[PDB]
Amino acid sequence: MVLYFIGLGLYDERDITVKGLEIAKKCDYVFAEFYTSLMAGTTLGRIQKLIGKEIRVLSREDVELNFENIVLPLAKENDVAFMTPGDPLVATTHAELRIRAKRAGVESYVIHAPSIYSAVGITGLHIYKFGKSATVAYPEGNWFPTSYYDVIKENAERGLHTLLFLDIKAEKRMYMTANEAMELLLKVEDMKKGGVFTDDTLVVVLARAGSLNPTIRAGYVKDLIREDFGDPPHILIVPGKLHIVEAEYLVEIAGAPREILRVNV
Amino acid sequence: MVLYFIGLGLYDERDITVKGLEIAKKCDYVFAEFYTSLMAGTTLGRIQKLIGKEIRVLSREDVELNFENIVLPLAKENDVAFMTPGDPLVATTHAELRIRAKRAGVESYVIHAPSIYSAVGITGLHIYKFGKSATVAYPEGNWFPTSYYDVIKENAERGLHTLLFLDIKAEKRMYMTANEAMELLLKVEDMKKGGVFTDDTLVVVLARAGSLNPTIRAGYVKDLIREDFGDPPHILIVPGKLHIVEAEYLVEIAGAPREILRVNV
Ligand SMILES: Nc1ncnc2c1ncn2[C@@H]1O[C@H](CSCC[C@H](N)C(=O)O)[C@@H](O)[C@H]1O
Ligand code: NA
Repeated sequence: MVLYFIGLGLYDERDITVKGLEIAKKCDYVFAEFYTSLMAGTTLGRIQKLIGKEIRVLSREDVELNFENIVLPLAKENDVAFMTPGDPLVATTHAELRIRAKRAGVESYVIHAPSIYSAVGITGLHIYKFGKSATVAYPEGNWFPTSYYDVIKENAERGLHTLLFLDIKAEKRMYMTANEAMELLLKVEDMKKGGVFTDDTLVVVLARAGSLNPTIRAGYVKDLIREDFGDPPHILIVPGKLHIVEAEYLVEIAGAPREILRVNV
Repeated sequence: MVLYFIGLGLYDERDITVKGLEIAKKCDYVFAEFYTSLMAGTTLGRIQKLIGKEIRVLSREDVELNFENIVLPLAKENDVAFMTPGDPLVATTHAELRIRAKRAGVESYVIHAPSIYSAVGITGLHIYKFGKSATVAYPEGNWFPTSYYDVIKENAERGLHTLLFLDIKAEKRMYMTANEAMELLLKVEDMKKGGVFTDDTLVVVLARAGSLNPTIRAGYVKDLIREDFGDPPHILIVPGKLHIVEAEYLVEIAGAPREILRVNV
């Protein structure tokens, strides 16, 4: 008689929580979307096999325009689950769907799963030091998004780290790489000339968090701009002022140049 | 030869991921710490039964001072797990433990799990809007720390939300309640007179995130300062200016007063 929002986790089907799996196994109907993020280590089948149910995958349009016509009607007389990559309410507009559920007289519950937002901890950067986050969006036609550049500036001015979600166009099989993000940022810097993002800027790249062997790299843009970080998904991070131990981790674990060990306090 | 950092999740024993559970079950030795946080919805016994291994509990000193003498030696010739509440490497000093592992010639891998950092998305507040985070600490003796107040000030001023962790004495099993945090903040405001935290400030309280029935409440301090939010753990958030969609969620899901739709947007 309820609707469950269940996160699938970072990388593969095993990133779901035990709680999420046991509840998903007993739901009458299971829906999911795979446009808000990319789970590079699994397939729909592997997820269906684990949960033991057929899964109706919905498009962005099905959800944003027809969630109350496709999913909610069933939750009024059945236990329904809506599954998503990572945590269902992180960097998505899915929270608003709980409002739609309420208006349709449907109770909803949320089962969390590991999210890229907290996975940044594996970069060695203190998570409490992250400031406002942003998304590097693909330019479209004459429209060239740039607000994410200002976020970095605002955070850097405060000595805070900046988490940059990268764009995704699932229907086009498009997943922005950290390289493409760095190129776009260099272009905005050329236009705004704020000294925010240059070839000498230290950045951190995290690719395929959740996998056992994610790619964790730190260094200057000039050096990483063309480095191969492996398959998507990727996130780009622009650190603010570093603590001694953050620099030590970036060097020992992320292969950063030993020169960043020397911090200018 | 391998050390696994495994997150336990948010609330109870089912908050660990399928990946984390299967890996823990294959480890020869399993260690855990509950000094950074406690799994309020479960017990050591229930966790132990689920994993089917005896769990070696470690104190803050065991970890910070002797991780390399207690955990790493065993990791040399066995598969060892180090489990922590939430997502591994979120606690500020844990990332450095991977450096110790490296120095000991021990391979380490991270198995993620839900963290309050991402779980707060259930409050309906957009994750990208959170700024620097902080912890509300109890004053004691001649020491009256107030940095967390400045963090709120710096975030709000930029239209950002502030995630506030509340003081905890794991050993004594003493939790600071949201009610106590609000009282402390009002006291700090009376001192700095910054107009940052008053009876008219809008706050959000999240209790028992991870549970199927968490407490999510939003409203003005004057109305919530004496409200019962249930058993801990409690998390306090001071939102910046709200996106109308954030406000609508708080009203419809968190029982916030209609007033926020015009006053805090
Ligand atoms: N495993 C992963 N590794 C690296 N980046 C990831 C990732 N999962 C998600 N992202 C990043 O986040 C973007 C999707 S944003 C949606 C995030 C999701 N709800 C969560 O909780 O993680 C991707 O385009 C990518 O930039
Ligand atoms: Na944050």
